[PDB]
Amino acid sequence: HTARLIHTSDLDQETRDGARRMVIEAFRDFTDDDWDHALGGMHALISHHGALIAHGAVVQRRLMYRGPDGRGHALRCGYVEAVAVREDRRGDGLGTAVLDALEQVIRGAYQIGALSASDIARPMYIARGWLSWEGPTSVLTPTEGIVRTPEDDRSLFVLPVDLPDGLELDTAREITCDWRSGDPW
Amino acid sequence: IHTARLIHTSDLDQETRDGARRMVIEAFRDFTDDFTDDDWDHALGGMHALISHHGALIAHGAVVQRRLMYRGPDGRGHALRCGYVEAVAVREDRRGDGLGTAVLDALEQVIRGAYQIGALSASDIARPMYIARGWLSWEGPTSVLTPTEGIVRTPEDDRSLFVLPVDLPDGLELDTAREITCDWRSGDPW
Ligand SMILES: CC(C)(COP(=O)(O)OP(=O)(O)OC[C@H]1O[C@@H](n2cnc3c(N)ncnc32)[C@H](O)[C@@H]1OP(=O)(O)O)[C@@H](O)C(=O)NCCC(=O)NCCS
Ligand SMILES: CC(C)(COP(=O)(O)OP(=O)(O)OC[C@H]1O[C@@H](n2cnc3c(N)ncnc32)[C@H](O)[C@@H]1OP(=O)(O)O)[C@@H](O)C(=O)NCCC(=O)NCCS
Ligand SMILES: CN[C@@H]1[C@@H](O)[C@@H](O[C@@H]2[C@@H](O)[C@H](O[C@H]3OC(CN)=CC[C@H]3N)[C@@H](N)C[C@H]2N)OC[C@]1(C)O
Ligand SMILES: CN[C@@H]1[C@@H](O)[C@@H](O[C@@H]2[C@@H](O)[C@H](O[C@H]3OC(CN)=CC[C@H]3N)[C@@H](N)C[C@H]2N)OC[C@]1(C)O
Repeated sequence: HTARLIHTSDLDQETRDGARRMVIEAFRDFTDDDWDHALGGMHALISHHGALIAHGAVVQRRLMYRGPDGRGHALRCGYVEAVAVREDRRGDGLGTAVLDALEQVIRGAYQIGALSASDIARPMYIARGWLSWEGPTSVLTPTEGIVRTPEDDRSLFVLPVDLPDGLELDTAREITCDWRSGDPW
Repeated sequence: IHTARLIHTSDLDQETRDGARRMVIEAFRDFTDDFTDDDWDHALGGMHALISHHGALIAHGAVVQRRLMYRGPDGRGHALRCGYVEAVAVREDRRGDGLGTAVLDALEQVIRGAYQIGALSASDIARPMYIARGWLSWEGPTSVLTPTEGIVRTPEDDRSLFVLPVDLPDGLELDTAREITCDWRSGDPW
């Protein structure tokens, strides 16, 4: 099982519609906004006989972290969205293949990987070496400043790959994402 | 005719990345480079357009994903998915022969295929080229969404921005006289 990696702009609209239908069904809670969040980066795709059986995406965002010394960091983040395997093909390494391709993008292009894991996905990320975030989560809003996202506490994983020299993340500290509509994480 | 290759940052060999950075720095040339380490860093994370000829990188550009914050004339805020154009450059001795056009042709294919809006901050030099390709001059005040103050004006970026509205949400009126705000990053916000 190997995933193809393709930019959103190189994806035909029928394959985009097909990936979106496969992802909605795999979550059936996956909304229009959740799909919009998966656009603009690299998709990992696995098909069988022109049926999409696995998908994931990694999109560029800024993750804001303030160290104990008070210095702010706006990290180039590869954010993992719309990871899904068709129900009948689960427990066969398709998830592993999707994440191998998305982590290739994260390690090659970003300072840090981040995602907000569904309950069923948690064991996957733990086994791949992703760090659980235990500190409080927030979003930088345009009109209210930093606003706590308590519904997202205890859901975050990070993959520090190329942090600025001398920066080590304390996972008990606050972490902030950039503003978007729908679920910020 | 040269056609630019589109390559994600993650697919570039470190030797190719170092070469592209050195080519772009030289293209923008004091001992203080106009094109800085932060400017190169801003070009990372998205799709590069590369033109190579006989072992020389002769042209580069990149488009990276950002959020562009815009409040419409009805009071409603939008966080648009933006293809932001960085590090566009042609080696000096190859300028005026359509390489810059070929780079922007490739980057615009990315923007139109993946984003709601394109945006860039142009050298006063390059304003005619963007106007001719159908980019719109931003006339209103520019700002940056900071994590410690709120939206902070960026007056050094005023009358530098161009946008390419490719796929705005239904009923969004884009008025270029209004404020526009970028997401926060170190170095030049625009
Ligand atoms: C999450 C999901 C994509 C995983 O797909 P999958 O095909 O079941 O996953 P895989 O078989 O590739 O297994 C992924 C890895 O997790 C491991 N794993 C799975 N369940 C595990 C568990 N309970 N404990 C430890 N490891 C576990 C597997 O061993 C595998 O690692 P390995 O290849 O090293 O053995 C799938 O359950 C799904 O689509 N769910 C619905 C949509 C969803 O919630 N997605 C959220 C994405 S964050
Ligand atoms: C700006 C730059 C990328 C243009 O690339 P180029 O290959 O020289 O330009 P092209 O030949 O593709 O011409 C595209 C347009 O640029 C303009 N232009 C800019 N410099 C030009 C030059 N030296 N000769 C001819 N046209 C030039 C022309 O208006 C042209 O439109 P036209 O072909 O319809 O006449 C390039 O000259 C450069 O690297 N300069 C450094 C500044 C910079 O990097 N800006 C990037 C975005 S702000
Ligand atoms: C309360 N604790 C948590 C609970 O809130 C929830 O976390 C959500 C998480 O899945 C969401 O992301 C996944 O789901 C979808 C579809 N919605 C799209 C992308 C997927 N990566 C994220 N966008 C928002 C999180 N809040 O599940 C895990 C949890 C531990 O139970
Ligand atoms: C106030 N006057 C303005 C003046 O500040 C300047 O704008 C700058 C613009 O070039 C910069 O982008 C270019 O340069 C570099 C290297 N630095 C990288 C990518 C290039 N697209 C942008 N990052 C910041 C802008 N402030 O030129 C236009 C102007 C109107 O004259």
